[PDB]
Amino acid sequence: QGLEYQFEVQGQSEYVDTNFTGTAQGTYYFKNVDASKGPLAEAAFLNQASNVSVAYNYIKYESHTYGVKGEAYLPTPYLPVYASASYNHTIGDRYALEAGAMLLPNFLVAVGYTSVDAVTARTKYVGNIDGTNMAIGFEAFGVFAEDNAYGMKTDLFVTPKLSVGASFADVSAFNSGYDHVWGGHTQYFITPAVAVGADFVKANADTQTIGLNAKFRF
Repeated sequence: QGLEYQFEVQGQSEYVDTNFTGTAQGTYYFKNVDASKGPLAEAAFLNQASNVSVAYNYIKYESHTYGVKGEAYLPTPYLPVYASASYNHTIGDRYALEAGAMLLPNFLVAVGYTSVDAVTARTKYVGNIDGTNMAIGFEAFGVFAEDNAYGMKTDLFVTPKLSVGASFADVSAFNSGYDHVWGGHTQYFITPAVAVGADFVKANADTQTIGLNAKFRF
């Protein structure tokens, strides 16, 4: 079925017009993830599922990136606490750590830093809208360095399987020529085990990115 799973694999291809990008990633959850309590896309977050993840990324037109990530949710007598660590190597070595807390149930705030330098902050929320099968998710991100970059994403879970969303980011300070990024995103779980999706992303200072993705749970 896929409503209880411990692994998720995900693939994604993208074309960037101003070229090719591919990403495969694997996730292992330390505990069974129960996806029947809200939108299926956010089941790991909703059950505070610790895990480790590996990924590979390809860019052609030429560049390969391998990465590993872990997240830890740790209940305490006060608030649930959260830490993350990741590392990426590109053929270029970057890492990130974060610590934070669930200030209210399903609301995560996390601060951290990353380097080869920047402090980061982020928040995540996922709530059911009371009296229906809909839900909403928000994520916001700040990266604070010489200058700052910011971003947000919103997802409308119009049913537990279907989501449509949008995102925005200001990146003048990432030192490509690009100033603003916006996107729309769609995802649908055909079964709790299988989801496919689409992404359309524009950037300016020019550029567009069309993308399809898929994911399998077991």
